[PDB]
Amino acid sequence: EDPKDFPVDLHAFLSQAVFSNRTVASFAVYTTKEKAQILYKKLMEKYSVTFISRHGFGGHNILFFLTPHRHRVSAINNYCQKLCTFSFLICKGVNKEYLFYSALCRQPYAVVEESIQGGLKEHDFNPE
Repeated sequence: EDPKDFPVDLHAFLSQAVFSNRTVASFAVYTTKEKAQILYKKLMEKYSVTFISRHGFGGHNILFFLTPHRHRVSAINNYCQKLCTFSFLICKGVNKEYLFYSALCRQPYAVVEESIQGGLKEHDFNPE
């Protein structure tokens, strides 16, 4: 059985309003390692990301990315789903950027690749 949602330990950081027509600038994707490998570079280029990271979790991968322009979650999901038939893929907006990335850099998650050397810094966002 493929996952039907992100792991529960990330729920608090994610927006559940997948049909929201508000535009946002931070997204997450949960899919296979094969599809995430491909999407890491495709999304980097498509959305001119300011940051993207790919993380492993129990054989699958999670992508996290930030964009210089805002987008609807539905648009990003549509683009990602184009790659899959087939493979599962969950796409949600991220409400708590630094907390989400931080969780993805601690067990049980691991960073596999990221687009800025040294990753995101706490000081790159305002405090909570």
